[PDB]
Amino acid sequence: SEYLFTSESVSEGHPDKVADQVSDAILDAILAQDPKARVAAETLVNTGLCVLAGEITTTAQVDYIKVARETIKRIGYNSSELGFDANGCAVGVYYDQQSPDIADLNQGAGDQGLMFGYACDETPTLMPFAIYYSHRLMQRQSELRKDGRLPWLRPDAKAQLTVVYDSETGKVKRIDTVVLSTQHDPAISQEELSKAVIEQIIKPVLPPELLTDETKYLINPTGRFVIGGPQGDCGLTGRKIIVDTYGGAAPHGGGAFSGKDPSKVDRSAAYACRYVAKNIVAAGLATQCQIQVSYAIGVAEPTSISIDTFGTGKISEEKLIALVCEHFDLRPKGIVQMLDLLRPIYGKSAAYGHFGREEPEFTWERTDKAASLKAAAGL
Amino acid sequence: SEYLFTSESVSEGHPDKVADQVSDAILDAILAQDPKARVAAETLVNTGLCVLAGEITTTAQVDYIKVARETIKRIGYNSSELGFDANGCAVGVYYDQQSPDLNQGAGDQGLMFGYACDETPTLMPFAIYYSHRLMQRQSELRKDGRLPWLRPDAKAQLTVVYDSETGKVKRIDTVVLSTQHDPAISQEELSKAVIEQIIKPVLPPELLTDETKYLINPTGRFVIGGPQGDCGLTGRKIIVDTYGGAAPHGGGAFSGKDPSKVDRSAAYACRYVAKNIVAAGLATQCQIQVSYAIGVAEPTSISIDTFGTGKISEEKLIALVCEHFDLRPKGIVQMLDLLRPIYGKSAAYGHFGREEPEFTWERTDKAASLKAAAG
Ligand SMILES: Nc1ncnc2c1ncn2[C@@H]1O[C@H](COP(=O)(O)O)[C@@H](O)[C@H]1O
Ligand SMILES: [Mg+2]
Repeated sequence: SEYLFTSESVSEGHPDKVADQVSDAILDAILAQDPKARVAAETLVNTGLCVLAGEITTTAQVDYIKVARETIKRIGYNSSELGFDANGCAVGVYYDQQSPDIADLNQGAGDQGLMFGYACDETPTLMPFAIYYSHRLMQRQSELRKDGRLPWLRPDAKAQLTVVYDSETGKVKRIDTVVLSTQHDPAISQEELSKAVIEQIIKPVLPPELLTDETKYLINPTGRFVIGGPQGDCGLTGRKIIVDTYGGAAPHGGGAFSGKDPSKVDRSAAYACRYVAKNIVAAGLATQCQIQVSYAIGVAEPTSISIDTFGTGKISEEKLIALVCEHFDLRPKGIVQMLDLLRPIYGKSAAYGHFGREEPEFTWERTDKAASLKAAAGL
Repeated sequence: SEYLFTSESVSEGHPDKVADQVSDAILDAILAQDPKARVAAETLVNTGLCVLAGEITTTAQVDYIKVARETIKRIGYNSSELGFDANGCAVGVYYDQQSPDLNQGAGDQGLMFGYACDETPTLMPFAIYYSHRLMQRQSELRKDGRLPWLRPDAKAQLTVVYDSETGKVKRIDTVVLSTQHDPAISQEELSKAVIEQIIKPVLPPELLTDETKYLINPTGRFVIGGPQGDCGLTGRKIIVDTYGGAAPHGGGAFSGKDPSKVDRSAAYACRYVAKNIVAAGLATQCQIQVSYAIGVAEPTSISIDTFGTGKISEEKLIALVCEHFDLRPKGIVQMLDLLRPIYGKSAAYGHFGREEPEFTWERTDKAASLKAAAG
C-alpha cells in the first residue's frame, strides 16, 4: 500500500560543495567584468589544497587565488581549529585557454549532451518533496551557524529524508526518517547537540503534520563530527549533480553545472528544462512533468526533445511539445536571452540546490509563462 | 504514436574517462595485494598534469605514479603533441595514506536504482548500449591501426525513436560522433571513414533509414583533445557509466572506490537483480528501487516496476528477490565476490551491459532459478 523514497543534501561545508562554490565564485568574478567570457573552471580541494584547472577565455582580470580564498573563508573554513583554513591552504592556478577547435540566435551548442528537467505539485516551489526539504534542512543549519544562534556549529553537514508515499494516490503520507549530521565544536555533548538540532533545525523546517510518533530522528548517527570539509577528504567540482537537481526523483543527463558559463548547454539547457517543466505545472497542464533535450556540438536547435507527464497531462505530450516550441527558445543563445544568463548570478546556486529556490537571481524558477501556456492550450 | 530518447557515451581517451581509469587502475593495483583495502582515489588530469588525491588504508605497496603513467600510455596518450603524454606529464601524489559481520547494518539511509530491459543482447537500454559500442569501435580501429589517424578522445550520441505504446525501438533518428584526429586528414575523408567503418558496422542496419542524420565532427576540426582541451575529473561520467538517462541515479560515482562503498556495490547489486529478472523472462523492462535504513542490514523496502511487462505480480517478484539475493551491504560483497582487482575494465565503456567475466553483476546466473521459482 505504500513505498519509500529517500533523498539527501549537504551543506556548503561539504568538500564537493566547497569545490562547486569555488568554481562558481570564479565564474561570477569573471562574468562581472566580461559577460561573454568562456569559462570551464574545475576545482579540486583536499588537505591544504585548492587546485584550479580548466579552460577560460576572457578579458576579465581576476585574482583567482584571492577569489578562491575569500570563498573558502565565507563558507567558514577560516580558523586553525578546523584543519582546512583559507589562510593556510595552497591555491594553484593551472588554467588553459579554451581550445580553438571547440570555439546570432542560431549559434551552435558548446558540446553534445542530454539534459533533464522536472517539476511536480508536491511542494510550494514545485519540487519533489524529499530533495526540497533536504536542501532546506542544510540551509537552516547554515543560517543558524552564520548568525551565531548555534555558535558551536561547524561548516560541514548532511541531511537525509526518507518519505512514505501512498502506492495508489501517490501523495506523501508521512516522513519515515530524518538523518541530520553536523560538524560541531568538540565541547558540546551529543545529547545537547541532538536536542538543539531537533528543536532548531529539523522541527522548524519540516511540515508538522508529516512528523508522527513513528518518525525516526537519527542525529550524528556515527558519533561526534569534529573535523570535516577538505581536511583529510577530497572534493571535486560536479560530484553532487543529483543533490544539485532533483535528488533522484528524475533522471539526469550527466553534466555538472558549476564553473561553466551559460554557453555550456550542460548548465543552460538544464535550467531551461526546469523553467519549461515548472511553467507547465504552474499552468495547471500537468501535476508531474519531465523533459529531456539533447544537443550536438556546433548545432543550434536541440537534436531531440521529449516530454512526459506520467498520465497527469491535461493535453497530449505531443501538444505540449508544440506549446513549448512556440513559447520557449531552446537554442543555446535563445536560452541565454530567455533567462538573462550573462550575469554573475551563479555563486548562490552552487550550494543548497539549483532548483526550487525562488530567488531573484534564479530566473528559471519564474512562472511568468504559466498563464500564457494555460490560455494557449484552450484551458 | 512515437517519442524520442537520447543517450551518449565517450571513449577511453575522453579526459573524464582517463581520470576514472587511473582511479580504478590504482584501485586494482591495491586490491591485488590487499583485498580488504579502503580506497577513495580521486584523479584530476589537465595539460601535462595528473593529480592523485584521496584516502587510502592498505598494506599494499604500489608505485602510484608508474600505475598512472602506464594507464595513460595504454589509453594512447604517448606524445607531447597531444598536450598529454604518459612519459612526460607531471604526476603528483597527495594521498592521505594510512595503515589498517554479514549482518553489519547500513551506515546511511540509501536509495539505489537498477535497470534492465530486453532491448539489447546484454539487456540494456538501446541508446546507451549502442553508444558504448560506437566508442569501443572507435578505440578498436585506432589501436589496431586500421584507422591510424584516429586519436584517443571521442564522443558519440544516439537519438532513438520509440513507439509510444509498444516501447520498441523503431529507428535511429540522429547519430552524433566526434573524434580527435591527426591534422593531415580532411573532414570529408574522416566523415566517410567514421560512417562506413565505425557507425555502420556497429548499429542495426534496419534501424538506419534515409531519415537518419549523421553529424560527424560538427565543429569542423578536432586536433586538440584530451586533458589539454578539457580538464578531466574522476566521477564526472556517472550517467555514461550507468544507463544513459533511462533510469534515475541516486548520486554517487564508482571509480576509485573499493567495494565497501555502497555507492558502488549496491548499484552493482541492483543491476544484477534487474538483469536476472529480465533474463528469467519475468519482465521485458524492469526497474528496481532498494531502500536501506541506518543500522539495518537487510533492505527495508524494495520496489520493482515492470512497466506493465511483468509476468507475475510485483509482490511476488519482490519475494523472489529477497529469497534469491543477499542485498545486505556486506552480503553483496560476498554475493558478487567483489574483493578482487576487477575494476579497471569497468572504468570506460560502461559499468553495465558488458558480459566480461570480471563483471559478476552482469551474470544471468540466477535467471533459471528465478523462472523455476516463479513457476
Ligand atoms: N573540437 C571538438 N569537437 C568535438 N568534441 C570535442 C572537441 N573538443 C573537445 N571535445 C570533446 O568534448 C568533451 C566534453 O565532454 P564533457 O565535458 O564530459 O561533457 C571533451 O572531453 C572532448 O571529448
Ligand atoms: Mg566533464
